[PDB]
Amino acid sequence: KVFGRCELAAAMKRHGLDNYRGYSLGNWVCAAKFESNFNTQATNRNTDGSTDYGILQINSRWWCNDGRTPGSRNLCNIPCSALLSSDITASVNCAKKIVSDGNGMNAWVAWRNRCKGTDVQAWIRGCRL
Ligand SMILES: [Au+]
Repeated sequence: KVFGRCELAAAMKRHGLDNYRGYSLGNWVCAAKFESNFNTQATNRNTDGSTDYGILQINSRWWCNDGRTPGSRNLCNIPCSALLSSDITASVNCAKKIVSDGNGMNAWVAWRNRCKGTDVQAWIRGCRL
């Protein structure tokens, strides 16, 4: 699924990401935009042979099993393909465990380079939330 901006903001809010570990809803929306373009099906290989999955580009190096990332962890206890669903539950719950692990949203390279220290409020402008 490719979400609309406000449609994704509403789903993320419903799922509790809103000010989760202090990150306002617009940070999450901005991260999704720059990670996946709001597309739940997005996949992208990393240089180390891991892959990033879904709307939040969750890495198989640590968080999920894709059957082709040797000596990696699966800390969300899920197949990475779960992260590609039209339903974002698995992605959001996994993201909660990622952001909570001590480095915050900096785990998301697109967030750190494109969203951090910007007016992320603009990502939820106009949305009925
Ligand atoms: Au403001």
